[PDB]
Amino acid sequence: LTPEQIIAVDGAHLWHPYSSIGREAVSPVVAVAAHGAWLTLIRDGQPIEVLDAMSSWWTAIHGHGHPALDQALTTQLRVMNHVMFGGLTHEPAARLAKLLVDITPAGLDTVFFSDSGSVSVEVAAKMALQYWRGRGLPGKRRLMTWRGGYHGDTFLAMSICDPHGGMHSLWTDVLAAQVFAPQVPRDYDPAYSAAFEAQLAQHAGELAAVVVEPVVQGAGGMRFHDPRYLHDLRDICRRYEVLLIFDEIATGFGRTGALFAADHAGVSPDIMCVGKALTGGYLSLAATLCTADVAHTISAGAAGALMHGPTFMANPLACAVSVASVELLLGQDWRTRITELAAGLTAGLDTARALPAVTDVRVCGAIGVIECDRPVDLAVATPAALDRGVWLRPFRNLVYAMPPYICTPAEITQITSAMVEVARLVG
Amino acid sequence: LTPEQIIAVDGAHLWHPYSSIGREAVSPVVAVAAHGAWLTLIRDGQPIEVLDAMSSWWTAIHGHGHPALDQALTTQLRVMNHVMFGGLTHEPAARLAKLLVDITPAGLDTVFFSDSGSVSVEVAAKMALQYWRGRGLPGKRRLMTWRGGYHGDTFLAMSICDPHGGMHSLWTDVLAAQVFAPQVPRDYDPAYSAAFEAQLAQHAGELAAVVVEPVVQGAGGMRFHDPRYLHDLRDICRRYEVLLIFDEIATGFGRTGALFAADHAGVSPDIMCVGKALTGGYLSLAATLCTADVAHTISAGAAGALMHGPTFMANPLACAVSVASVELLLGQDWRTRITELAAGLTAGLDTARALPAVTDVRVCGAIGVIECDRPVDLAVATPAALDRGVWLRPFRNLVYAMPPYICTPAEITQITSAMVEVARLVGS
Ligand SMILES: Cc1ncc(COP(=O)(O)O)c(C/N=N/c2nc3ccccc3s2)c1O
Ligand SMILES: Cc1ncc(COP(=O)(O)O)c(C/N=N/c2nc3ccccc3s2)c1O
Repeated sequence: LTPEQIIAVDGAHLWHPYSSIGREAVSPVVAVAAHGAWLTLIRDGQPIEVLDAMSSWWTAIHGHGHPALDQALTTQLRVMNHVMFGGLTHEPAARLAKLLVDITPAGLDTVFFSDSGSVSVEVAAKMALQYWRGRGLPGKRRLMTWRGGYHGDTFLAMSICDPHGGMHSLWTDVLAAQVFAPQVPRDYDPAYSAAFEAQLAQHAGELAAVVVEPVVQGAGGMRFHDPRYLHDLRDICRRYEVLLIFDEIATGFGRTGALFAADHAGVSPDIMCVGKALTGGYLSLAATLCTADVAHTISAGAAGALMHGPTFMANPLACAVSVASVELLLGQDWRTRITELAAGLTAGLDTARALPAVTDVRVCGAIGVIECDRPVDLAVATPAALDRGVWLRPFRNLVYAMPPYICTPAEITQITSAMVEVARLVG
Repeated sequence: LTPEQIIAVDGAHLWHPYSSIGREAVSPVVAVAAHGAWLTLIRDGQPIEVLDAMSSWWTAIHGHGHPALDQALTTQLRVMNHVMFGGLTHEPAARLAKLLVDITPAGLDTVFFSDSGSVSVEVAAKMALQYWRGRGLPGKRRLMTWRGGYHGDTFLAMSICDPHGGMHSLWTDVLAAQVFAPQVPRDYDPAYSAAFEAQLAQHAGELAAVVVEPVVQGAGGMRFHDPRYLHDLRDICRRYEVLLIFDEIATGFGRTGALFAADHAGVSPDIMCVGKALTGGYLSLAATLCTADVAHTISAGAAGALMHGPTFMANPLACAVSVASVELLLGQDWRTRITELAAGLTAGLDTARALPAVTDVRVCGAIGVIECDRPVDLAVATPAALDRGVWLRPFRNLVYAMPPYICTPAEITQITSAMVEVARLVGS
């Protein structure tokens, strides 16, 4: 297929994410290659190199086509593509489980693999519900969260998306009714935590768990909060016997400047979800971790088992590339790498603060955000970014980047420049 | 890691499907390699080769490590591992979409990719509900199915599982309450369809869709039903204005002796789920296809867009290997291959019919089932199967195989002999 033929087939047959069929304002751009931090895209019938400023939706932390990951994949392919995980186990699953237990917050001792982020969220909810069922308290079946959150697109995940402003707002009438605290503020305010506790207390007997994105709320608005809130959440959940679940599908593997965002507060949740950067952006994989207590209570309950098990659970290929990606990250001074990226993002975005359409500029580890005073038009932003050698995808009123960790200083500069000029055009 | 170290790590840290932690019992067996129709497993420290009689749960239709599929994957790896599908498109996704639209039942014109069977089912439900909202009928929000079914493990997918039940009871009081018709029988009885219609009719104004596995019910009991029932469902759904969803995640890609099980009935659903054998069993990928009417009705509704988009949607690696898997299937006389497999399963499993513990023996395309009168003890069945060089995994009272399409007559003879032996051991 030529780029023209791809565009034709795509228009006729392919549904894109969060899109209509036949009435999308912008057509998709054909991608033809990816290497390191760079994508080869077709523009006006000509190939162009652009920086993957978004790391392919926060996955490609080591960039594309990294020799260590390519080889981990080809080596596993030579041995064993896949086998079912029912009654069988294998080396990639064992190596990965051991890595994930060792590097996640203390006490997360068990790993349930699944195929995607939304599934790992559903598994976390199932763990929480079965846990209380195992304690003979089946009335603890609701979830609590704060506003501004997002946890995926399957029906239980949607139930904890922000109900009046989140992407699943039109569905609230068919979703499980969960408990929502107000939007968590950026600055630490003890009064916020007190109000959260007072609200949780009213519902404790019907709550299985608090589920939140720690430190960084992504799809809900790339908002940052003070890590001390997580300390309060841990304290509150412990004192009211509510399980705490951290969804680290976006925040994991160094992105926020700590290995996991929970680490900014030194907090351990009872249950944790991971995905995205887990595989280095090669293949779909996610995991849900839980404590020995949670696992044993589920296992010693009336069910005797966790009632979940996906087809390609613990796929050897996906596990193998994930092992290599985690080892690649752990084997370098990743913390200094992220500190350097953050400094680059900070310095490069500083000049946006004075732009007339810009209401905030904020950086957290390798995440850079320009918040604008109006929704950003993709028909303007997309060409403008491409004209500057950068793939950027704004959403809502936000121009943002989460670059591969391999980006050089010059590359970060180029990314921040494109973002600044996008914000300038908005205004 | 050595196989002993794998076991140690596994026992401490790994959750297995529908299992416990620390309460096994019976450790899992270490798999160290897979090639063609064979797995290499560690039994008492010894590596042994055994037949993958279940195709690693329906997936490995061309066997493991097929040269054409390995090559397709490595070719794509060198060019582009993965890009975001938000505002970007690529050759593997386009190539695969065109193939799937061409080989599926008439009228399924648009493809939404996801990463697993359960997700594709959630996407199909969302399409159905959003369709009716786009017609100003938001009360059409429930699903209807028949008993014996399985559609995955996410909370919406659980709500249409057989309650009585694949894994209900514990949950029923937290799941969406769907409408269930009685177990669809093996043999065609027009009275069953009339009763299904009457039940549906009273719920029509609150129903978005009927969702069923066509011809073969997998995890819910490895049961088969006359394809004519699907013709009736198509008709009932048409007349009462309820969408029809076929979940072909297990039945797809030739398994039942037709390219898709719907083809046995010569009927097209409004929405269709595919997965598993899609990728030749290399990687997780699934797809939900719908008609032009479904897609446009969603897209013209005030809601507008379908708010769904998995991170790895339309992953180039997974799409690349799938293209190669589908082309490899289509470029051979697959129909004769399945007919021969059905023949070998029938001939091999014949012995079982006369066994004391055996209540049914049944074959449909490349699927063979021995049903027993009591649960099959794994402690007995496993060594018996392994002694015979075959990996089998009975569940409930069922001994079954869904072998790779590449299996030779000798291999089918080996597989069925292991099954007959397991059944023989049940009733003694
Ligand atoms: C915290 C959290 N939990 C669960 C999920 C769901 O993962 P999947 O969409 O099933 O792969 C996600 C997926 N989020 N993906 C995102 N993509 C973008 C893109 C632009 C801006 C924000 C986001 S969040 C998540 O962030
Ligand atoms: C019809 C149907 N729909 C959805 C799913 C869910 O797929 P995922 O497990 O989420 O990838 C499935 C998954 N089925 N897995 C099965 N494994 C076995 C194993 C032995 C016998 C039957 C089955 S069905 C399915 O069969």
